[PDB]
Amino acid sequence: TRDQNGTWEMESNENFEGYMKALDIDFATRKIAVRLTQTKVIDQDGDNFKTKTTSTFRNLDVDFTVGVEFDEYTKSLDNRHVKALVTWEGDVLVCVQKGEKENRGWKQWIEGDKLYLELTCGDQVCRQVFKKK
Amino acid sequence: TRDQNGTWEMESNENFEGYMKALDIDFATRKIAVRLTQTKVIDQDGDNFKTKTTSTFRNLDVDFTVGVEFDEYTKSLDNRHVKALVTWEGDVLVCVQKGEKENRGWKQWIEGDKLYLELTCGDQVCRQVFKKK
Repeated sequence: TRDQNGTWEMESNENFEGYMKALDIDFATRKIAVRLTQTKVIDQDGDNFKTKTTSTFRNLDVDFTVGVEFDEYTKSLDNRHVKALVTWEGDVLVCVQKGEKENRGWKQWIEGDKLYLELTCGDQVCRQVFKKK
Repeated sequence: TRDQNGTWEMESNENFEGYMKALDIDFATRKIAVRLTQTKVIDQDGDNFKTKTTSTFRNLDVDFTVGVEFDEYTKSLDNRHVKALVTWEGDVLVCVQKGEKENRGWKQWIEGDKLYLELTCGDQVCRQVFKKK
């Protein structure tokens, strides 16, 4: 069939490394791209094609119980070991990540239809906002 | 509310760069990570949390008509200009990407519930397989 319409989820990707190297893509980018999975959306009308591609990586799950300190290896970021403790301050979920970095942690809370997450390390604050789907 | 259950899609991410730099994450990784959007799935039962996070990047759309040569800037890969021509060979969609690289192109076809995509550059072949969702 010539009908390639649909939403297509990558199951297999062989020698993406060699292909990217042949295209002179830098080592650091190749290290990251080989870990990604793609979803390809094809909208086809006769010989007219529109394709949309998204690349995704799944991070390690983070599971915890409030009030119970746990070991965290921060593989999605700097790959360090921290001892994390999550507590409630009112309706704000507060985490302290004890380790090499000073003032490392995060705070997470709900307002309206949105989730707020503030990440801290040293004097740096990152603010993320998520909408409920 | 302390109930943070749900699927949460990132709408905003401020100073992720400064945070990552504070964590000593390498330049090349930071260049990539600032472009990503996250989906956070929270499964919460009392003070028991399970969180799953996925990071995604959306690539540029690729639109074309079979038989009509078009200009392609390969932003998702090596950022080169090629003149791409897609033709049918039977039910196989064949693209030649004319430019600096020799033997650059791809072939795409359906078999059963799967889409096959073979990418070539020089002597390198990458084979991807997708399942229909």
